[PDB]
Amino acid sequence: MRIYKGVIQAIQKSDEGHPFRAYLESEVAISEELVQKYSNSALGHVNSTIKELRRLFLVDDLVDSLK
Repeated sequence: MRIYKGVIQAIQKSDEGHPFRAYLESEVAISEELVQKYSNSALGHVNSTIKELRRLFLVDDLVDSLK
């Protein structure tokens, strides 16, 4: 569950456009490990954002993005 605590990286990173809901979209394919995938798939975060965004809203899993 730490993911939620790990997501803080988004909240604290007020230098990244302070994105919260948009960050949640990516938390889905990351859900497994926040820091590991985050540091490793530094790239995947790019398309996943474009591909998953429109998709996330259709399924509305922003709240459940955490788990």
